[PDB]
Amino acid sequence: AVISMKQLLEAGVHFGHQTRRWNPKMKKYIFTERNGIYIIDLQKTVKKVDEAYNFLKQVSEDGGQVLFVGTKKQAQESVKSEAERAGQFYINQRWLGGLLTNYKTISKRIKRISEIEKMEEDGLFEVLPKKEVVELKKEYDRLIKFLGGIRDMKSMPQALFVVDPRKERNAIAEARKLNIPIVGIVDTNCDPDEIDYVIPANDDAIRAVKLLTAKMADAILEGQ
RNA sequence: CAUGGUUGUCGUCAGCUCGUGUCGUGAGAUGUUGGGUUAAGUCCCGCAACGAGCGCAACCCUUAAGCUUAGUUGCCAUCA
Repeated sequence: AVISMKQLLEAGVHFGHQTRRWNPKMKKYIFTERNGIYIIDLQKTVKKVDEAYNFLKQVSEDGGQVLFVGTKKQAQESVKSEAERAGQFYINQRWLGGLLTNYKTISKRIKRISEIEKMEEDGLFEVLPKKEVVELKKEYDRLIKFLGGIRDMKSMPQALFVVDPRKERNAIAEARKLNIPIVGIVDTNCDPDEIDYVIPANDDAIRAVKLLTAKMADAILEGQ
């Protein structure tokens, strides 16, 4: 669980935004404010970095899945790696509009990634012309562009770890409607009434993301 | 102007929607808009939509170069 401040504030984590762009409900987590920036109150992280953690560890261990979502350039990588390295899912490109709520339809396009990779592992690109084949090989990269790291999810993920719950808000609307409790990294500048286990931290420094998202895949590795 | 069948027309114009999801108190919207391009809702990219049907194109004829199979009634190079 627990993290040590010194790596926390060496990681970036305590920064924030301009004093103009700020949300009055993250006023409990601020600390001071230097040079137009707000500055976060790590000691409220460090109680909440873990309080997220040993919710993660509990949930991996009863069979849960845990969708990682993050898409802002900082996140797309450090979520694809660490979501892998514990065996969960993730989504890096467009959050396709409507995959949890409209799931029944977006599945069928997650099982047409597999009607196709069974046509080329057998023969059959010979029987079909070049004007019916040049198609089936970039309808394989659209459907893999977006749905790639999710193609082994059959039911709604139990929890969900979101990285920017303002760029991401398309998703949170969907989870908060299916009741899928969210864990997420709020910057300043964002709003915690929609989320369940907020992590008051930074949001732009790549290392700030990966460090924190380092953990939450540790703590599904271990309670497991 | 009680019908069924057949037929012009706008017009070969690029349209006309549906499931499921979301938005809206509702009628409705979205998708179908947007940056581009195309004869073409034709294609890419983006995007609360994700896909699908009828159209569009192509599969059909007849035209413009050849190549094997064939030589009457067609053709007449090399000969009377």
